[PDB]
Amino acid sequence: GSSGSSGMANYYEVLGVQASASPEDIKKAYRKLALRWHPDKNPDNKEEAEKKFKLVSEAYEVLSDSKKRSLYDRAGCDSWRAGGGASGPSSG
Repeated sequence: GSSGSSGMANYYEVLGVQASASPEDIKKAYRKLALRWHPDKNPDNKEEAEKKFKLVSEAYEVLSDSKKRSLYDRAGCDSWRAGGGASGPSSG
């Protein structure tokens, strides 16, 4: 028994594209990816592939969308901790 996992996986990485990528590239890439990381296509390891299948699909949407993509981007590398840049607290 053990607690669930957070993930710590970069959507862009999973798919294999850049942030400045087009909304068409990600789509075409995903589709093909799904089959590539497909469990049925991989006899040796079925489960291992399955997981990837869900990821390639999950991210595909996260980016495909404008809100999800922007939200994920604005966040940055780390998601748990946002405030991690140039220290300079100022109010007015």
